[PDB]
Amino acid sequence: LPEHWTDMNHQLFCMVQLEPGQSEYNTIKDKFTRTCSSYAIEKIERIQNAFLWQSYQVKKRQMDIKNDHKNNERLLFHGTDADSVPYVNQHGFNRSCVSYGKGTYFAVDASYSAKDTYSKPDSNGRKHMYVVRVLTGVFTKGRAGLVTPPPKNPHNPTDLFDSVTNNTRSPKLFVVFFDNQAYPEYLITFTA
Amino acid sequence: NLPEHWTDMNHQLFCMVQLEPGQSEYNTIKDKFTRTCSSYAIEKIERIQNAFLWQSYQVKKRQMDIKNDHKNNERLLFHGTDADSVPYVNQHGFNRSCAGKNAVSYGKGTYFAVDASYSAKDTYSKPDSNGRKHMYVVRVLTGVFTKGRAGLVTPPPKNPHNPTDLFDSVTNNTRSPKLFVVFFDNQAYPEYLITFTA
Ligand SMILES: O=c1[nH]c2sccc2c2cc(O)ccc12
Repeated sequence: LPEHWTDMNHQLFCMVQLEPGQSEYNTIKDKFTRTCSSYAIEKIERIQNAFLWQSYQVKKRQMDIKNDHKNNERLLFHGTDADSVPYVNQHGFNRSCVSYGKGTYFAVDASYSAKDTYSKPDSNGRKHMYVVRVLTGVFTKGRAGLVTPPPKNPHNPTDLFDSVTNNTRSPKLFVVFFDNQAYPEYLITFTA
Repeated sequence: NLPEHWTDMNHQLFCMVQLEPGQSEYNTIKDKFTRTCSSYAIEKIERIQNAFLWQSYQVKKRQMDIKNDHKNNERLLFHGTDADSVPYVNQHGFNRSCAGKNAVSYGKGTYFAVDASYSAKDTYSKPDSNGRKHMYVVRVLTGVFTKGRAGLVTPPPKNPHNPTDLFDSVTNNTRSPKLFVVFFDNQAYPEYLITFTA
């Protein structure tokens, strides 16, 4: 369980509200305000989910071996409705719950995830967006109807890309197709 | 730390090992199969050694063993497959997104049978162009389960007022389970592949 996490009194899940103006809060706030400076942050919470973290770190170690080094991780955004926040905190992102495939979608820019279509305002005008560690690894352009990423070579049809995107040269979204390829690290509660 | 009975894979992450009749390992699987599939004949039984699937499954098992109260969370179950799906399952395991709709649906997930006879149906273990049928023997994390329902995309909550605290799997009948449905990756490890014929 990582350093920057705070003690959980032998619990396996907790949401920890960050202290405004300390380094961790400022770092996450800056990633958001890069594209969402007109939105007001009410709070940022650190998601401390020991089981999801363990499963994600195992997939990371595997992808690091498979891809032979490489930076396989990106920090991306995911807007969700308030009704899905308890499920995601506890269980992460579930493809079963889609222009570039039937997976979970993550945005490069908070502004994309800040659309009311993704971060639906609740009865109080509050919107919710995760900052997500995503194992994007080696990626290719996606297409409608994919249930997994395409093969890297159709001569070896089981050796797959790790994720797909809208644009390989200048990506703005990534889609992953497997559980435990995405770890929800922070939850931003904000208003337009 | 892979199991010590596995063949040395000499840095490789994946291997199928052909078992020898007369070995306890072959005989236990043959017996489990023939209990309900005495009319079919086994061509061969291969042990599936998939390091990454094993690691991810064992992490999930350790988590369910912690979460549940001294429960036997693991059952050894059957899964019939078409020949076209065998390479993908061997490497990547069981993907709910690829699953057929079952004739009796208890949810949208991967189905595992208690009896080899269920999986031996041509609808599940489709005979290939050479008349070979394929069935996996699978370690499945059934955990704490309840009767499923066709609408499910995740197992249902144990308690309607705590929607995120889920059953581990669902079944057709809690009193006499004959099938189990799982809704998450790395909840099922394909351990053996039985190749068999009429
Ligand atoms: O942030 C997103 N949340 C959601 S919820 C379901 C779809 C999406 C989505 C799709 C994208 O292409 C890019 C971002 C997001």
